Amino acid sequence: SKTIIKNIGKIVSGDIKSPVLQADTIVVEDGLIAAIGGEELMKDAGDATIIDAAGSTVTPGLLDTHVHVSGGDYAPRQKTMDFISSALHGGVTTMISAGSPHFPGRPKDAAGTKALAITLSKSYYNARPAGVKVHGGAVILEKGLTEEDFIEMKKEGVWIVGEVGLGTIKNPEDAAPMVEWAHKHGFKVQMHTGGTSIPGSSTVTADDVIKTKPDVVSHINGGPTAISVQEVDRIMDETDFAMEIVQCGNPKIADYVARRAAEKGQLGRVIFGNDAPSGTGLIPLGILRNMCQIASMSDIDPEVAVCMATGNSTAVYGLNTGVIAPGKEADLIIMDTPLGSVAEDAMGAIAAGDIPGISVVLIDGEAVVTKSRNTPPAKRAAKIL
Amino acid sequence: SKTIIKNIGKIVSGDIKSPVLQADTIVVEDGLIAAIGGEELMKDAGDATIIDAAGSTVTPGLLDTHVHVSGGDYAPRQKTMDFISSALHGGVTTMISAGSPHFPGRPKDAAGTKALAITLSKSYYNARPAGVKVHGGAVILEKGLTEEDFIEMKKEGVWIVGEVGLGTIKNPEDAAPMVEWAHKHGFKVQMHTGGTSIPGSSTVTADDVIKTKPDVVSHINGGPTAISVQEVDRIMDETDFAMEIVQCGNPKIADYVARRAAEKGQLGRVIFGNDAPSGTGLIPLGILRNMCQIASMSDIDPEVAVCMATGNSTAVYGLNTGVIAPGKEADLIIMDTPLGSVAEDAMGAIAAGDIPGISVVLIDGEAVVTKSRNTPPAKRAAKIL
Amino acid sequence: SKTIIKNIGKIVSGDIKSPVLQADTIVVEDGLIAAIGGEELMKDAGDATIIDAAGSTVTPGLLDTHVHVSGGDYAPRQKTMDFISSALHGGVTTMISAGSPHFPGRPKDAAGTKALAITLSKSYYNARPAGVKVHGGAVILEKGLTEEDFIEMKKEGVWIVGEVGLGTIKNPEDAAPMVEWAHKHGFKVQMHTGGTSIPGSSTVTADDVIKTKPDVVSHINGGPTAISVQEVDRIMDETDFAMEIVQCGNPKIADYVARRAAEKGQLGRVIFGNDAPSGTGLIPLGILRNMCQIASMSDIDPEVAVCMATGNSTAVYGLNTGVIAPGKEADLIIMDTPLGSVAEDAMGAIAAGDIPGISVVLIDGEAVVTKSRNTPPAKRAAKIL
Amino acid sequence: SKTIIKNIGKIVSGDIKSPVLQADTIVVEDGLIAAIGGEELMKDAGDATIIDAAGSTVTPGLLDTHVHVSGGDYAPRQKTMDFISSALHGGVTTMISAGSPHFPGRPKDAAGTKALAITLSKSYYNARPAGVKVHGGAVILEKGLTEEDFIEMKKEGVWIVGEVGLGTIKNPEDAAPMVEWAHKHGFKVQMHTGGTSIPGSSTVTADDVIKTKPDVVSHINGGPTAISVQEVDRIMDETDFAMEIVQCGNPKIADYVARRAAEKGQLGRVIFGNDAPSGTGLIPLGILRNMCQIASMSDIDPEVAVCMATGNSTAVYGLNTGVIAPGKEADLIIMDTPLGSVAEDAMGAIAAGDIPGISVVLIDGEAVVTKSRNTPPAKRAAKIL
Ligand SMILES: [Cl-]
Ligand SMILES: [Cl-]
Ligand SMILES: [Cl-]
Ligand SMILES: [Cl-]
Ligand SMILES: [Fe+3]
Ligand SMILES: [Fe+3]
Ligand SMILES: [Fe+3]
Ligand SMILES: [Fe+3]
Ligand SMILES: [Zn+2]
Ligand SMILES: [Zn+2]
Ligand SMILES: [Zn+2]
Ligand SMILES: [Zn+2]
Repeated sequence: SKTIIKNIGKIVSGDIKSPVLQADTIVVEDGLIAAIGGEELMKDAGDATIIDAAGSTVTPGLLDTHVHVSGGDYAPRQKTMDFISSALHGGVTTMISAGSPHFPGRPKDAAGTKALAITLSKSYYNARPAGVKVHGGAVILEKGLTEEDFIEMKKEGVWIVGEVGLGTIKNPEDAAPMVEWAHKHGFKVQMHTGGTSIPGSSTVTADDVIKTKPDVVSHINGGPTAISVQEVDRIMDETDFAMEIVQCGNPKIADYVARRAAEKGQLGRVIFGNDAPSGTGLIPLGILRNMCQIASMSDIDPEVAVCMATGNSTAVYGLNTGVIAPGKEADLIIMDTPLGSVAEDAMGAIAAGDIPGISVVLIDGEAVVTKSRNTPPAKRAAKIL
Repeated sequence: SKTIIKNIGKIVSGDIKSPVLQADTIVVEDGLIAAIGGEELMKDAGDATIIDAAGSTVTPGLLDTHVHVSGGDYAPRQKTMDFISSALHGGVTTMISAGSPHFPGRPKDAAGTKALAITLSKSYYNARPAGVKVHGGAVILEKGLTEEDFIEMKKEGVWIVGEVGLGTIKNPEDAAPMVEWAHKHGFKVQMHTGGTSIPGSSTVTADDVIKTKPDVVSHINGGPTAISVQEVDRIMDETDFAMEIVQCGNPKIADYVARRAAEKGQLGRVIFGNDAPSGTGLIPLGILRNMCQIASMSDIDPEVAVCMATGNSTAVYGLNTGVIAPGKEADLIIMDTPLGSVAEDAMGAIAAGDIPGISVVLIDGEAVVTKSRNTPPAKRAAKIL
Repeated sequence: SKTIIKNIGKIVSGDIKSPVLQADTIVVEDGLIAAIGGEELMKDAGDATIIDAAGSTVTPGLLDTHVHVSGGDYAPRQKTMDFISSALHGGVTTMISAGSPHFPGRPKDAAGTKALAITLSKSYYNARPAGVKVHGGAVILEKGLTEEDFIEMKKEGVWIVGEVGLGTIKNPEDAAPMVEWAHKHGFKVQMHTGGTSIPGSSTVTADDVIKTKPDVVSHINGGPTAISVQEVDRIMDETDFAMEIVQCGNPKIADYVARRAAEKGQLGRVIFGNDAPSGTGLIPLGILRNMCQIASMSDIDPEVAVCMATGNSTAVYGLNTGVIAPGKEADLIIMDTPLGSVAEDAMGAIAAGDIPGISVVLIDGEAVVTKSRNTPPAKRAAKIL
Repeated sequence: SKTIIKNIGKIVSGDIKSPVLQADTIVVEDGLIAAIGGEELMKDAGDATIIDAAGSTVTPGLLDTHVHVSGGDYAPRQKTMDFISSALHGGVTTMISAGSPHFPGRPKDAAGTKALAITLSKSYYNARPAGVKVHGGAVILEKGLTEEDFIEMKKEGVWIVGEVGLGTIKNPEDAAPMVEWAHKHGFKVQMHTGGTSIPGSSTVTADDVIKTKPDVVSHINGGPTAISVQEVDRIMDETDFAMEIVQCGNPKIADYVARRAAEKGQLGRVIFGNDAPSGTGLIPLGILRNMCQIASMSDIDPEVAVCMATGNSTAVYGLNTGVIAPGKEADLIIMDTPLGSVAEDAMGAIAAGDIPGISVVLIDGEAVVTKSRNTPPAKRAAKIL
């Protein structure tokens, strides 16, 4: 099966190292990006499906690196149905679970936290809600977990540790040994960073992070309560861990992180999540909002903001997507400046603070959205011929 | 019925003329604020309910000036139950309907748009969801409405015109005459400002706004697509209309509006809404987020950010609330810096970009929240004795 | 637009005077039943859509004469989303509102009850949820309504009065004049019959019904509390009003009503509703269950039970549907005995107490269901070729 | 902690061996029934909570032995929120999971079905929705499960096998060995008995049941499609397994089973469930309706129908509740004839076919309902003094 997207005004690659591709044509074959170039690719198109981008912008499908899933497409935290479908219409094609703290009666012992992670991992792989690639089993560390539990979880398809600090495992002395077992058996590890619900140890320090050694510093701008700029500095300077900016966090610290990362050349490490469902709410346009806020308020190139939502995120998680390059999964968005925006194109809209209009979303090359029900309308909508 | 709130660390009034009150005790009598002062008000307490603010902050209950209600506490736009109850836990005690475009099969003729406005106006006055004061009937202007229709609507308790532009009445030549009739019969009038679903008339200009003469320029920072800075300049400089900053809008333009309003002495005109339910999502902490955003990013005193969410808004709508002053309705929040925040108090938290922890919320003096289920935890929680 | 259903094993007409049609082919043209006959009707089919009934049974689409709607497809009484599309998968193609007592903060004055009925009438005609024909505006009688109000409502498309007794109008002395105005202006009238919430007047008598003169005696078997058999006798014998058996009512009295009506030649007056959403629940297979219950427990022929759910109901309401006859609206079900049933066909299943499997549902000739998501599976499924 | 219920007009025990207790006073101590008797028990009450039954009826809290839970209080099958809370208002204080077929993306391998059962078992014991005792982890048998899997599940608190036939284990030849392992390690076993979704083997026979050896013959009257009377007779006569009559099943077969069980002395084996959520709907008054239907249509004493909903069910599952006897868990309903009913008391109402009014529900002696939101109003309401 073959699909060609033609007449592309701008291709944003999602790769921070070279964020724009000098090409106007993308060929998709058997769910993968096959070729990127010019009109020469249209000869020998055969019976391909043709999508006319009508001069608009193609980006990778967005990742939300911080979703609190609990099974299927219902969110108990805010009593919301169909929230994953809604996020897809905001461009989100892959979701990473940050753990399931809202699972009703969440099992908090070692066997229970394990069984829940296994359940959610298998269930989301069995059924992609609205076609979204949900990596749904992110184990919450609890006292009593052994190395064999991590071996068992890996056997059953679990490969993510959810926010360290959500369970009974909180201080680095207890966390580090488990994080070590996790890493030894192929897990990616997240860590809650910011204000906590405990009057004793109310915040999370750089030393905590440094000693625990997560792959991802979760909500570095707070969830929603932020760590100090002093601790931000130490995390940025003393580690190479991913620095996750979340929509449901502190915008001042988000700006600080973005600006300092630009100063220090650390933008490749910045990844976007929602941290929702949460007390804040549920925001299907959350990742686009992150991109618009960072680009429009923190003086980051909109193409680089796209990388923060896409390739930066898949780089940390080791996924074969989030980047427009041959061999990568064909998860793609066709978007434009929205009607009435001062901006001439999608990247211009992002830089101006306007959420772009999404026309088409592909997952594995298949059209799963042909007009977003959530974004404002694209000025130039893609047409599937 | 009498309630006394004692041991208050800071009183934020909601009145931009004097944002802080140098007092530590508040007396509530028969649903109204009766006295503001020192410990002398504790004399002859009697059977009064005593609330210990534990050295934290008292503000007015927040207004959301831009809610798209549709009956009760269910939002079809994002398939969300109990969203008003949720907003209450983010401090929202009064909501203004911006109209009901999501009402299923929304009647779009003159008789139908009127009937729906009357229905929702009466229904929300009959049943306050979770105790929230919802002004739920905001008529959407459609072709065929007469002055008599406005007289009838006023008789039946309707006094708000929802975002002009949501219905078939769009251009100023059609809108102006109806807004005249509305204003003649005691209505407050809202107007959609920014990008629209119309390709031909893609944006709403300042000329449109100046000609139509609404009381409120709805989502001046876009819903979510913003007008140009040049059009913002003109609305700010050529009118005295309220300028509504919404959570589901352009953050760059929100910053521009706030900073320019500060330079031009127009901060009293700025009011906060969510513009939700919408494509963006549903954000019960949305008004708090507006406050933190404007305070931490636009260099606005957090006390004045409170005014934008409270007294500025009730001033525009002529409501006897949103201000801590004798004779005003006793809608009050007790809040603090959240656990782990670098800030020492609630106002400090807001200026730092951290959502404050809400402990207690009163509506008409009655405790409707005793611990927020949505905000981070307050460092010092108020206790009802 | 033309559709032909061929290879029909049994046609059940919905007309109690002739419950079975000796034919095996139905032609639908422009949303209406055009012809019923044999294979000759297949000649020169041309571009026609062909549906192979696979030797199974065709019946009219079912009516639910007692639905408590409140706008769109959400039911606040039991916090249920998409209940109307669910009922469609139980074969329900038309719904009659019995009033909207669950509308949150339901307006209870004359002007409010009017405004709500107009709103719901218009909204449901604007948007058929899942394609279902919902007659959604059934005014609840309240003190203060005048004849001019009924004139206004009729002008705006309202033609139903909901259960008399749901509002402040309760006793026959107050009700009779209003019902008189209703009937004068072309309204159909329902009346609550059974146990009430008032300790003083705890029940409804035949005298009440005789004096009030509704078209439909709502929930004659109770909603859920039944009137006595003595009162049932008088309603059956002293009036010609429709006798509505509801799913959410008393099964002993349902049986009594069915058996006595058979004895007295009054089966044409028996009509089926759910009386849901209600305290009992929400039962999308409710009308089918009524048919199965009456056929299997009350010794009523299954074909006559079909009439009670279809033609008996549309006759009372004067709707051009519910009967398989030329010129009637092409609302049709193709159904069969369910897998594993002792019965050999759909009617046999109903008589045996087994809910039939629904394969196809047409509304105005368009396929809105091609396999029921709610019924057990049909042994022989219809196929659209 | 002590509670006394006084002024009771009738006590229905839930014990089929002695269905009525000739007493008017019940003492509850530390969550258990302490004593049953007369006025003498009111002596030296002290600080005991006193509940005045107002001359109405006390029964045990009802069981629903066939609930398809899937985590928390949301039901995906019918998109219903808060269904367990709703069932509590229908008197349901204990639920038995029949398995979780509706879990989104339900894991179907051995490891996954195990993980899911462990998760649900633990989660429902951690958090009782609305106070309801949910036995939530009922494993669905899948090919690949071993005796060791059952040892592991038992260790983690799982003790129920959900309907045999929901998963890849369908043939009695495959099921019997697994059911043996379950019984060896303390499990109670359910078995789907009725029409299936496999055309090849479309039903379940008595021989299937005899070979499999479940504890409960699930939905003996169909789910919703019934087995034949021929198979019913043999199950009744050749096994001593529990015969579950479900609300979402065939009423003719329900009547056949109840009547034949009365003739054969087998009423102690009859237990009640809903089989919901299901295609039929969600019926919070479903257990009450079961009692009303069997008492009013099948000539079963209403006190015996209560046993079928209570003590019969807890006997099968080995639970220390369902019966008013000293030492049993204090799960109790106070109920009456509903307003307007021909019946003078609660049992009379059930026999008459009228759902009784529930005033108070206790779980572990704690008042979880003080007025049912779902049943009609009790004539005489209990009052906590
Ligand atoms: Cl969190
Ligand atoms: Cl809008
Ligand atoms: Cl009712
Ligand atoms: Cl089932
Ligand atoms: Fe966190
Ligand atoms: Fe707008
Ligand atoms: Fe009724
Ligand atoms: Fe079953
Ligand atoms: Zn989180
Ligand atoms: Zn709006
Ligand atoms: Zn009713
Ligand atoms: Zn079942």
